[PDB]
Amino acid sequence: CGLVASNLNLKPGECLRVRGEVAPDAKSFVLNLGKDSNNLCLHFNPRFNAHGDANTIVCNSKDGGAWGTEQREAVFPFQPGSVAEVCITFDQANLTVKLPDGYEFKFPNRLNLEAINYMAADGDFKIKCVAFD
Amino acid sequence: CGLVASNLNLKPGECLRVRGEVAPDAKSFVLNLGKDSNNLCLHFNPRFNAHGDANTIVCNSKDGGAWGTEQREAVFPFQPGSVAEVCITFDQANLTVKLPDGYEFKFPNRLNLEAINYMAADGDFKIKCVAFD
Ligand SMILES: CO[C@@H]1O[C@H](CO)[C@@H](O)[C@H](O[C@@H]2O[C@H](CO)[C@H](O)[C@H](OS(=O)(=O)O)[C@H]2O)[C@H]1NC(C)=O
Repeated sequence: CGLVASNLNLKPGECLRVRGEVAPDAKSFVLNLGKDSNNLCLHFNPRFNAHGDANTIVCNSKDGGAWGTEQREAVFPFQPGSVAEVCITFDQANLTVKLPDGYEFKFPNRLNLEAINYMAADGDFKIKCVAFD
Repeated sequence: CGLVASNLNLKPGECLRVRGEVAPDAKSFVLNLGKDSNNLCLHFNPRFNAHGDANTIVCNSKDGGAWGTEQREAVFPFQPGSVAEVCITFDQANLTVKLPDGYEFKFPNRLNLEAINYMAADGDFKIKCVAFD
């Protein structure tokens, strides 16, 4: 599928920066973060037009292989056929997803993991560089 | 095991840039490139103080879990307690490895892979940035 990375050992307060390019005719791309594939503290899925959603960011969690309750945001700062950088961090309370443009999204830390060791991109999103700063 | 990456889909003539921090007391580190843990087109192992070797870059291949013929490099452009970057590309003849001070050596591609989809880092070398030019 798309890029998968393990043993990131990302601790709270630390910054995970991902730069990638969006497909010209993109429907949906996702960035998954957590312990492994079945334990996602952050399912970041901007939907241009997929699953009945149009220009909407759908965030969710997964614990023990089971999806949590979807959270949906108002603004949709992503554009098809472009480069998008995302900076990700987390506390004991929230996952924080920042964009350079000034957009900042938050998602509740439902899994309360000690660290982020997993990252995947199952969508129309070709990762070009990943920084662990 | 350290940072492991899958589904890289690196085609011939495309660059893989890895920037990281060499530990102050670094003994050795490893960069594994190929299809999986059993199939490596490049085993890149700079040995500062490991296996009786000192300041020697050890290169090898792994095919079907079987190590190929080991090749060592004369020069050693790595200093412990510093930041080093490695740029790796290939064709179906050679792996090209570029080192932090302009040094450049080739390693035979003895697996003839259609693409590199697996990277595994280990040892005294914390990754900071992985790019895919
Ligand atoms: C009731 O079915 C579900 O409806 C919601 C509301 O539109 C859909 O969001 C949901 O689609 C799936 O959402 C999850 C995240 O909650 C994933 O993004 C999944 O994509 S993927 O991981 O397979 O790529 C969406 O298909 C939909 N279906 C399910 C299975 O919950």
